[PDB]
Amino acid sequence: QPELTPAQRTEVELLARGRADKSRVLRDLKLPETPEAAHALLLRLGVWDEARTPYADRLRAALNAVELPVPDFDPAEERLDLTHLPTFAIDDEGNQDPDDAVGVEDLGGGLTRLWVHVADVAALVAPDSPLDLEARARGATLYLPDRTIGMLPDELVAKAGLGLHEVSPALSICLDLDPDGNAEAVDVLLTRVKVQRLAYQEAQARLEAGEEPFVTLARLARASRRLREGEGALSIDLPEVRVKADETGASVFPLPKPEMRTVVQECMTLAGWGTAIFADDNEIPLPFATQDYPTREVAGDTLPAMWARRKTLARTRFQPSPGPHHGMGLDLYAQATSPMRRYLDLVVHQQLRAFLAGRDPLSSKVMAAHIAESQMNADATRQAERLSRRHHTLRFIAAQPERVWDAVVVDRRGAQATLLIPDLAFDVQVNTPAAPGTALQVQFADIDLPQMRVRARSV
Repeated sequence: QPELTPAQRTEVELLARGRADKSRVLRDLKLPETPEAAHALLLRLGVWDEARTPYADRLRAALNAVELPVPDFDPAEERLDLTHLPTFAIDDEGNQDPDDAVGVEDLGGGLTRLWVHVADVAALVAPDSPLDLEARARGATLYLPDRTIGMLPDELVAKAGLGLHEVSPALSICLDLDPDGNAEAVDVLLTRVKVQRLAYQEAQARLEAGEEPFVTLARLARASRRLREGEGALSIDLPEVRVKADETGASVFPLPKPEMRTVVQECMTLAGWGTAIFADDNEIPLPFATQDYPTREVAGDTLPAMWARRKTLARTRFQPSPGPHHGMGLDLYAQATSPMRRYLDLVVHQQLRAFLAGRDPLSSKVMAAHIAESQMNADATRQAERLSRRHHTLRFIAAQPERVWDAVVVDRRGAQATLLIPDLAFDVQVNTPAAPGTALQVQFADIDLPQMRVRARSV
């Protein structure tokens, strides 16, 4: 009903974005002067549609693509050619920022060399560069359901991504593993590979048809997971979904997890462990990922079990010197396979690259510094992602008023049981009896986007 002038609209839009604290307009309309009330009013007046999300804005997370010039790879740099080896960058469907590729060589006597290649980002982003500083400012790439704001420029992703060109450079980690999962040698070096891209599902079909390197990969993965599971590593694999949005609306379909998906993960886990080792031997400081023992032990693999397991998790501390990680069942570990989307990973590559022929890496001092500076930014960026995935997931829910969803009481607290809707990877508070594991169909009551809340009835 009320009609705002452009000037007034911008004022309320500024309050909704959290760039302001008051609004004469809202006051006059006798509404709360809150980013949420402004958001609601804009929606109500049609100035904004339900597809807009102000969370990245409020959290002050960058929404502009980094516009810095990106240098080319040095063509004179010496790299080992592994372009003759079958290599696969296996991912989810839709993602277009290939960060890694796997491969395997039979060395004989049952010794198999695992190859994990990663985008050679450090070759284009030296520490302290405009690129570096900007990546530190963001802490990580922001994956919104309707767009992706990279931690680095798109052009960088373009020439650095694995398998975006018939051939591509890469920083690789290789592990010589015996049938029993023991590594006899870990190596880290600059290479050139020709990767072939595939979706997890596609790789799974090739695994079922018994093709290589898929089969071998699966074997080494089953071996590596069992060792870690002997050392106390536990699994927190809850249902996951994909949230996408466009002009047609918001979508939330479950994410397939074939065995092959778990395999590539274990391979990443391996490169990380393998890199923690290499770093330790050469005294190279890294943002080692450490984690203590959980609040308590929790038995089972049911949802209510993994759900609790996740809340019990001890914090993850990044430090210049190595340290155990119980959650994973590893003495030392580092994340080194996603330098194109996680800042800490990029640092690992700057460190490795520095040592790998050249000047000294960063000291534990400046190291702890960049870890601290980036994490803060990474926290904001990730919260922005969560808040937006929630926003669009709500839309999706709203576009199916009648629909009934399957849930399972995963946790409780008084007459209030918190159940999870697997297909939505969503969870809502609901009072009922049902015990931690009881399935019950739910029906959502009345979405409110601004407040971003929902109540549910046990249909």
